[PDB]
Amino acid sequence: VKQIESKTAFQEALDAAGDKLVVVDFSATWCGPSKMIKPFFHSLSEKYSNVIFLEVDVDDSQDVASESEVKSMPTFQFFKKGQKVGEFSGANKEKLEATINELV
Ligand SMILES: [Cl-]
Ligand SMILES: [Cl-]
Ligand SMILES: [Cl-]
Ligand SMILES: [Cl-]
Repeated sequence: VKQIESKTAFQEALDAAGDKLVVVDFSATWCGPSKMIKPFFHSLSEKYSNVIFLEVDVDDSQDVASESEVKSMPTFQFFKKGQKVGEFSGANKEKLEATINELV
């Protein structure tokens, strides 16, 4: 999992994923559900080696969370070729797995 820290480093890793799906975990260290799903998000990134996993810590990078309109954590946003295709909020491991498999 790549940690994302600015509006430009976000702009950039999207440009770079090529065709791969990109999943973005918006998390906080003080958020119980974010902490719970953190190592699961990491473990998925060991598995879906053809999917790009990024994390935005909303305290570290509030301007990125603000651009992304993220105020509840954890929120997962999904991007394909530069574009946001879907999102959801909550530490829902089944939904996370299912969505990764759904999105083309
Ligand atoms: Cl919380
Ligand atoms: Cl929260
Ligand atoms: Cl919460
Ligand atoms: Cl279910």
